[PDB]
Amino acid sequence: TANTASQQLSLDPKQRSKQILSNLKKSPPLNLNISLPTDLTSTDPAKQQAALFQVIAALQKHFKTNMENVNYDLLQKQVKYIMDSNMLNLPQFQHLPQEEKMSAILAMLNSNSDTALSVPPHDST
Repeated sequence: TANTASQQLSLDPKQRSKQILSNLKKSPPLNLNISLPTDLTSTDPAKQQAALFQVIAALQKHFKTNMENVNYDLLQKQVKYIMDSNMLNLPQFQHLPQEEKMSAILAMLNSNSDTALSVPPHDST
């Protein structure tokens, strides 16, 4: 049994979130090594958000520079996405291993322009 061809569709983030996860592995090899505390995937929003800001902060610095600051303005966007997406609560993502989860979270974070911080710097002389 096999499928010849099938078109994809994505209008909302909550929906696409399921598709992106299906083709998450497609993403390139990236070793973040960012632990995922239960708080991030807690049951309440308070802990969920509180943790999100943490993981995002560490990722932001490790991305731009270890001694870099924590973009709060952009954080609201990167965090908002995950919030609306509800990936943390979503079982499809909750099933993935702490390791893969990191890739999915980051990967998806690079879906919106506002949260497109994933973009690397610009080495200049």
